[PDB]
Amino acid sequence: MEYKIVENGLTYRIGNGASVPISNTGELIKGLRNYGPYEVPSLKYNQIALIHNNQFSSLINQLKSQISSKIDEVWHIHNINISEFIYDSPHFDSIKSQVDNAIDTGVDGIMLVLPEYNTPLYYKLKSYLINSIPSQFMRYDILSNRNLTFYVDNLLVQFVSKLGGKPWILNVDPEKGSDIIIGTGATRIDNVNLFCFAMVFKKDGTMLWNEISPIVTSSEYLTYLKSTIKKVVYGFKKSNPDWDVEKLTLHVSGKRPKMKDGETKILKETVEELKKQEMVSRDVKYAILHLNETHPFWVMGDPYEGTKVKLSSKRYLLTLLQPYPIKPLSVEIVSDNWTSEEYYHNVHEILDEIYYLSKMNWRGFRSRNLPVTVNYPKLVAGIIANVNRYGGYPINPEGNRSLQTNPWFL
RNA sequence: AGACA
RNA sequence: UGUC
Ligand SMILES: [Mg+2]
Repeated sequence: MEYKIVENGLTYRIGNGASVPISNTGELIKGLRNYGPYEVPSLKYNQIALIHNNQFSSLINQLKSQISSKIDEVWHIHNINISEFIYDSPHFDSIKSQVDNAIDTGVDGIMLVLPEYNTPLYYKLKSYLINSIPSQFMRYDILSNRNLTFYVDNLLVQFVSKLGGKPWILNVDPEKGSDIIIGTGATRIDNVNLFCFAMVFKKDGTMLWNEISPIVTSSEYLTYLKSTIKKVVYGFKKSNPDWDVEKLTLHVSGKRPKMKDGETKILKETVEELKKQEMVSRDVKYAILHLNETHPFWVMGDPYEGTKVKLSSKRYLLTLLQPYPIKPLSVEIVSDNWTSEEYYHNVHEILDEIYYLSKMNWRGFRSRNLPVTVNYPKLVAGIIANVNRYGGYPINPEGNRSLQTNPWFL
């Protein structure tokens, strides 16, 4: 066992060219207050609806005003009004109607307070909203035993993003890392049932385009996986047409058919064709990686964040979070296009990249033990699946630009 | 469904 | 079962 630590001087870029170090929520929020987030969403109506059945509850109220002052002071979204809508019974139809009222009054976003756990209701409403407008759900029974300050700080991180905002991105070296990173693969709905996903990222960690395949039979996996990728690269190029792609990386993950060696060839085929369709430089350097969780990592005898453990020249363990125990990410170099002189240098770039992408979750102020390239699609699968199992409204990427371009799944 | 181990 |  041989190991190397990721170079540990790196920063987020927020508003007005300011930088803040990572892993320090204090200086991030202070930075946001002064400089604003990297990109302030443009809202049409300057209006958010708050939809709940709580009376004149003094809780909706401290909430309301905390949302209100933070959205303005932390996020720099000005002149925002929150209108409230109240529903009789916590049943679907009753809440939906308050959704529709809100909508035809002209709202940029809906915050929806549910009373308790209730999975069929939640996924039915979320499904409706995702096709309609950016949404942030809430539970009153969680909102009651949590410190408001923590709950709102975090809640807004992802609500701002769903509104098209960009809280913060990575400060990247233009030279090092991939031009784009494609998170790809599939997750199991049922046992005969598959959906494929393909999501394109910039090395600063921002999602550019998101494509999802039809819920399809497991047999036809290798078909829609190849299909879906092409579609992401198509939709990304039409949107970024003068952007030469010389370094491509694939991040393959999710619970999918166990047909690996054949999965590999087809991703190679998918690339060669993208070359010949002049969507990617004719001499693209690329790598195809499997990222997987594994067993917790124990250093014995009496493990720093960003530690890269070489299990073999194709397999690495990468630690994403400080042990203060730790589940690392398993990263396999399944296939590549690299000369051998480069190779070692390219591996570590690609492992550094993964480590940085793990600091890029927009669900809140604490980032997941995953790179966004694996986490985001996992949250997709999350929603697509329950929308299947609970009879919600189908989610359709082709049919409008905002779903292919916004992190609706946070 | 505020999230994170 | 914990953390803010
Ligand atoms: Mg969420």
